Amino acid sequence: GIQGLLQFIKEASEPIHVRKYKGQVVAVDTYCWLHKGAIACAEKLAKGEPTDRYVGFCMKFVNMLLSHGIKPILVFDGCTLPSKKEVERSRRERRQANLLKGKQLLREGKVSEARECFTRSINITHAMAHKVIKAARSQGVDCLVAPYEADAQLAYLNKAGIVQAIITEDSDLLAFGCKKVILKMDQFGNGLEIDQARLGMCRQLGDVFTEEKFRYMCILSGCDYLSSLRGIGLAKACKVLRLANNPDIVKVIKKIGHYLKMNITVPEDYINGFIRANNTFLYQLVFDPIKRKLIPLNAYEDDVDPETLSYAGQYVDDSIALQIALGNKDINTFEQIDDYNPDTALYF
DNA sequence: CGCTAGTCGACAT
DNA sequence: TCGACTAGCG
Ligand code: NA
Repeated sequence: GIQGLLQFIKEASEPIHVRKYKGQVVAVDTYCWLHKGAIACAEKLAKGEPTDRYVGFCMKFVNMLLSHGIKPILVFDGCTLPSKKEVERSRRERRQANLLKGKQLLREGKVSEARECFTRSINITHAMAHKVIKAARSQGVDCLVAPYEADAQLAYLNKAGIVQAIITEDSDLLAFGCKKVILKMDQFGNGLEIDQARLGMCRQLGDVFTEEKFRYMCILSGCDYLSSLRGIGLAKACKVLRLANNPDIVKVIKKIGHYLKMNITVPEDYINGFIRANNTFLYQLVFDPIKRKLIPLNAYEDDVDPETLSYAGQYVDDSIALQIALGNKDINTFEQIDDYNPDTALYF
């Protein structure tokens, strides 16, 4: 995600405990729990051997949140966004290597170094995620599989008032316009919360605490959607936005060499890349739990054209979207693997 | 100072 | 995966 964002705005953070959300609703990026739980049993998962330690690992977190009187909404990743469809695969292959290498590193005796090999080959499948989903439903905990990336979905759940805070390890949530993000939370409840409103507590941030400018900064610094121009980090991007008296971001990016007083040349496809990135942060498709409909993260502004935003996710039928969201329909094969019905007993 | 890429540890015995 | 941390260079 946004490389080095947390340290950049550490002044806006605060050590908290989950009890401050007792009697309120919190959405969870379940992937972090799934991964941290999968580390404990990477060996069995790599060899294909049966294991389910990650289920219990997630469930102790769930039971903790429930013990402190909090209503958790588990959120999962869905279809891979086209913008990263290569990237993920570019990661995928590497995992395979760390499998083929890893096992061979066990043939040389080095099990200590094979640890890092098998732990860097972990692939969180939809099956494992669904096992966790069943394990959560058995405890009466609502779940929700995002149409695509879970970040946008969580951001929506928080900006809609459905949840008050979001538990995750990804800082990208901030660039999506999240209000309250709880980072680094152990199995006991000790966490680190960052609020959007308190982004002004960061001196080096300047006046770049507004959501739009902050987003521009995050994108310009380098993200999953668009690699940053070489030599551009959070600081110099922030400086560009501070020295800019211009609302139109395109002309500003074209004048980056003027704002940084450097010889920076901007490729004309990088402009389009920035536009696509911004449109992805703004209008990535998410699922509305209440209205049961595929909607963009934010309402389409008048200046944008929804017909040209396929890279931000494609629309499907709202019923199918519902079946995906409930985790009944497989992300890949589009086949029914379950039949949960919330009616016959999040979705008001 | 600031940015890149690269290593490194996570879990837990 | 994803942040943390650092050497190396503009
Ligand atoms: Na960068």
